[PDB]
Amino acid sequence: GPLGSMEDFVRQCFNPMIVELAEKAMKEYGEDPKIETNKFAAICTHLEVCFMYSDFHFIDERGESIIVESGDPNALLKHRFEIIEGRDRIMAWTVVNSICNTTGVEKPKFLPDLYDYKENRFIEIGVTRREVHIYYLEKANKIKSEKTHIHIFSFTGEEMATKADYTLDEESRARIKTRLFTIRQEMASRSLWDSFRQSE
Ligand SMILES: N#Cc1cccc(-c2c[nH]c(=O)c(O)c2)c1
Ligand SMILES: [Mn+2]
Ligand SMILES: [Mn+2]
Ligand SMILES: [Mn+2]
Repeated sequence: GPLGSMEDFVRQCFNPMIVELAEKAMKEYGEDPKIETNKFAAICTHLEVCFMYSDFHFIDERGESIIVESGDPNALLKHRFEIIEGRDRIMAWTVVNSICNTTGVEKPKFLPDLYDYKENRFIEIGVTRREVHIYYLEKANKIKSEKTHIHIFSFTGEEMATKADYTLDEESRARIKTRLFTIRQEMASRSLWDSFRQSE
């Protein structure tokens, strides 16, 4: 088949808000989306996974964790997750320090991706084109002292999470895996996958 551009794929297959946040992140990282295009797609994918991980999850009027897949959650419901990824540096740390000084949860040394108000911990989300256990170790070694819970997804459906604690129900994680499969399949149809996979 014809070779598409990764740029075209990103703009056509991710929500514009995700794309914009990804562009802003790369600018902050000092990287040009039009040159580091595999990176651009990876950043969009990881941001989307962070959003999907948080989607629909609330803590109810009684303080238990519930899933509300409707458009209207009751106004007394609080979001279960704080989302850290996607914020600029200053705002991301502002949100972290707030959570920390508020919950007593110690300050992480690197920005994590989410905070889970049910499990009372930060989460680092990983998305990898390689085997989950290798990527897991890489994340953990960067994290060192671990308060922060790690959850890794691969494009082929494997997962690895700290202490075999996967946080979410199967259906939620299935949504994420289905989305990753869709991304891979679409990339493949445009002949972008092999390089995207190899570039990690
Ligand atoms: N530059 C760059 C780049 C490329 C691919 C992925 C990421 C990334 C960002 N945040 C994360 O939390 C993460 O787990 C990965 C960053
Ligand atoms: Mn980031
Ligand atoms: Mn992050
Ligand atoms: Mn992450």
